[PDB]
Amino acid sequence: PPADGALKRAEELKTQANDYFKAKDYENAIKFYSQAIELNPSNAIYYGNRSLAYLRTECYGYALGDATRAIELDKKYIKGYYRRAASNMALGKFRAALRDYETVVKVKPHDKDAKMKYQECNKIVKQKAFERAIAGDEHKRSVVDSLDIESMTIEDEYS
Amino acid sequence: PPADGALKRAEELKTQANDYFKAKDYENAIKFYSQAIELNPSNAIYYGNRSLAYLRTECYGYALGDATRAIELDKKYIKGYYRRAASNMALGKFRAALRDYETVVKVKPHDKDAKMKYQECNKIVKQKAFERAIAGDEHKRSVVDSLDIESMTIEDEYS
Amino acid sequence: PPADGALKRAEELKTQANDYFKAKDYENAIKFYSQAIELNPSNAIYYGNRSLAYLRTECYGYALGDATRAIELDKKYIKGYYRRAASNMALGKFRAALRDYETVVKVKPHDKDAKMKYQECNKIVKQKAFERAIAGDEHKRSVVDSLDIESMTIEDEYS
Amino acid sequence: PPADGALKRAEELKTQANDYFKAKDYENAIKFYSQAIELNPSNAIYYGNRSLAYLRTECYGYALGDATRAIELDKKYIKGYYRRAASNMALGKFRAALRDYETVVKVKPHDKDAKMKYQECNKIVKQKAFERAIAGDEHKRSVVDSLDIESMTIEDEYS
Repeated sequence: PPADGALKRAEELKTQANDYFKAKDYENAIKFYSQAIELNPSNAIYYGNRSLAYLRTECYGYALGDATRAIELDKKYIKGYYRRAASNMALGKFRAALRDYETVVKVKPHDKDAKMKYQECNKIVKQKAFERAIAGDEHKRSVVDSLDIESMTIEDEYS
Repeated sequence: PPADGALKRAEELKTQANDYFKAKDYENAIKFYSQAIELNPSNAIYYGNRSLAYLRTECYGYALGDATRAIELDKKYIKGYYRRAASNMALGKFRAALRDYETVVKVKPHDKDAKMKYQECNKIVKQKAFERAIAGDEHKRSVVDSLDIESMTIEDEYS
Repeated sequence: PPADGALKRAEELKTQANDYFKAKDYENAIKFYSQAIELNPSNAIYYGNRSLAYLRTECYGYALGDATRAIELDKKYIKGYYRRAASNMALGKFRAALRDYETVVKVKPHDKDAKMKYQECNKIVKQKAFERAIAGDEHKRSVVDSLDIESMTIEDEYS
Repeated sequence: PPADGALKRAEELKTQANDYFKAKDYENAIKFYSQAIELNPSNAIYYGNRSLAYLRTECYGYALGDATRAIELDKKYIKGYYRRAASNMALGKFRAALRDYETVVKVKPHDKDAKMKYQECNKIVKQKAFERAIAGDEHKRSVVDSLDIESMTIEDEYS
């Protein structure tokens, strides 16, 4: 389950796919990670790989799907968390991504790598709140400048 | 309380101030609404007027203060609500202003005036959420374009 | 391309899938829309259907991918726009969804249906800005209440 | 300008006010900082003090006005920047306040005090973006849970 035969042929197709991947032929790499998945539908690495192949051809919905599956299959396959983080950044969901970089930083406490990624990301989350504030600042200046104070009137009636 | 004498002189100074106001001499209009206030410290109209005099010389903190006082004194002096709305727009607190335009629209249901102001304002509240979204959209496009997918790696280890 | 033979068998598998779909067997419906896609990889309806099958089993990344493909294949297959809108709502990207409901409302101007969907959506976009404002209001009240004004000091030095 | 006489009496009234301030009698402290201001209208400390007296009685618009004036009069009277920061926090304009705490931190680089205030504030700016995100997260969960996927339909027409 699969027979040792589906397991061995799935491992060949995966290699075939890798070749195609390293040679920039994504269409074929995706085609072959898929066959390997048909035969060994529970191998997290295949999904991790195909997810990346999907990130390289800008298919962010597919990559996210493949990334979540990898994590459903092996809760402790780190790259699944990197593939999902990458898919969510591409989809613009930066805080969802930060959640995954955090997870990795927690299990690889001294991996300078994890730290770097999570930093880049927390940064991008803060620059977003930044660009938004400025725009709100820029807009306020324009409203205030356009305020019709001149047409306002003093109470010209007894008091 | 005040003596009929403080009441009558307060009404003269108020007029003196109005003159100065209509003649664009804000420094003096403020000087005289103040004297009228010293003598009749509970007249809402004086505060309403001085608030406006403060909006005309860009003193938004003073105008807001004078506007809140007018409303503390006569809960149903409409202009106090317009002075406070105007002060909060200038201070960039658009939703606080909208709250006041709403109040006026509720008591003057058919005053096309109230409707117009409240419309301008709800609009400015929506344009703000707009400019902010765009900026967030613009920033996302730039993050996604800069995402280092190329340095990501396929699992090059047995699986 | 495909041979009339792949075209006819793809249309059977699609039906097989539909059966499985209407009988709530999503795992099998997905399995069969896929075979139909292997044989007729350019049929937008198959993708539209599989996308929905993906929305029903909560696989929002896959559904979005299948929805974008349907739109790449037939720019004027409306449901593709509904599948993509639905996938983006589920993914929390409400404004991206609104963009698609708008497109449909523009080509089906009198379809009360299009209007209804786009209304639900513009509403959800406005309720989001709402819940966010309140939370910001609630937080401000708490900061202001906690402000240490009492420890502030008057200038106790000559002036 | 003023005559040495207005200068000396203004300094007495200021003291009178301080007494009233330290004895929690704000109404009178405000009354006397005002007289001192009438006689020496250009003394920044009087404004700084009255601003605080205004923060203590919750008159945030007046305090902000008095704080800006103090800064117009003596660009390097630090407390003016603390009074304005305090008025803007109370008014909910946290980032405007942060701007002032930054200014002070820049001229008093080693004043642990400046650092502490600016920290409290940058924190409050970040907790606000926080409470807002959560609310947006909470709302998304509810939309997604309410999404009518069940009424969606597979294409039941030839393809």
